[PDB]
Amino acid sequence: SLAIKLIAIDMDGTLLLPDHTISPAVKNAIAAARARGVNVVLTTGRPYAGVHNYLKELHMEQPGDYCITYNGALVQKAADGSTVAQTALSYDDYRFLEKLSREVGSHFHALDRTTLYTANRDISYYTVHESFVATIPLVFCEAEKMDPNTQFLKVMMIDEPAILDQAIARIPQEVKEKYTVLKSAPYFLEILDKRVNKGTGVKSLADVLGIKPEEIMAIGDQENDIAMIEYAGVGVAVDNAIPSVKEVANFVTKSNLEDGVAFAIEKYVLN
Ligand SMILES: [Cl-]
Ligand SMILES: [Mg+2]
Repeated sequence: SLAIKLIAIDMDGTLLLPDHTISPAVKNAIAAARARGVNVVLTTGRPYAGVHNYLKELHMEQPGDYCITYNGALVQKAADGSTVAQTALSYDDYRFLEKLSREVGSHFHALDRTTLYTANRDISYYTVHESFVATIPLVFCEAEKMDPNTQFLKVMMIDEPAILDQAIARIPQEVKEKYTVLKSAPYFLEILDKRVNKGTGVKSLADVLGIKPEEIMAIGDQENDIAMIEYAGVGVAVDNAIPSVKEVANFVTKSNLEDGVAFAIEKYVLN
């Protein structure tokens, strides 16, 4: 066996309590693993705007600290947010997916490196949620007035769960082949370029750093975490994970409410 050198950790439902804080147990386990030289990388659907305050809270400011944001469409240096890898959707892909959302009956919003956009005039509660909780500015703009050179890192279909699940059932299987289409919560569907996901993001960084899959632990809760939990040598699901994520995990740890991230770090790293 090999020791763990990198821990990839999802944020919502996994690192963070429901009030969006990091418990003292989880902050102390992450500090103990980084004091030993183990690299810890927050690996999330969120935009960077929703990550950089937590990087500073976790003292992820050293030259060898990274984060993976926008569901793997962006890999960054944590000290200053600079880009290490990017793959964006095109403008034609934005217009196709914006129209698809109106056919299948879901609200929709798009993100670039700094801003959250929607063409919905009745703005979903879950677009206000993303703007407020991920601390990212919100701009209303009609689809046909969007700048065609916007750099579309990810888009999302967001809605009440019953509306979003009805919408998912109406998406043709071809679209699910053409793009990365994965839920991150009952009310969020993440959509990005098919070349990128959290698994590709973790593998990109592991190859930059000379770290084998065997030396990686990944921790998550929802459908958009399955590929990184399968790629890692130690794939971990919190107890509040959906069933399909527990199925592919090596280990099911405690819920986020009971500090499952700290318990996993103690099991595979600190002990
Ligand atoms: Cl996520
Ligand atoms: Mg999550």
